[PDB]
Amino acid sequence: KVFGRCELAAAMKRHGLDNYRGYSLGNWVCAAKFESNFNTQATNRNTDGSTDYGILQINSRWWCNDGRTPGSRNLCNIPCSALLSSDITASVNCAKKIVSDGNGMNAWVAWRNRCKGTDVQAWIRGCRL
Repeated sequence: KVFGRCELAAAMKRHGLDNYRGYSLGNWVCAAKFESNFNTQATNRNTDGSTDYGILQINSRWWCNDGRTPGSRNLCNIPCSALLSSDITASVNCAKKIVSDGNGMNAWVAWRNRCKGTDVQAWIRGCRL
């Protein structure tokens, strides 16, 4: 499913993420825009054999099994495919883990490069929240 700016905000909120480990809701909508264009079906192969899954592009070398990445630790305990569903529950649940582990949202290359230190509140401008 391809989310609206505003609908995803609302939903990520509903799901415990507005200030989770201290990241504004914005930080989250941002990361997702630039990571997947609000498209939950999105996948991308890295060089090392691993694949990125869903709205937040969670990686299969650590987080979810997709049953074709070796090194694989499945710290999420979820099949990667789960992360592509129209319900983002699995992805959030997993993201909560990733972001807490130690590196905060730096774990997302795009957040760090394209979101970090910009006025991220701009992403929930307009929203009923």
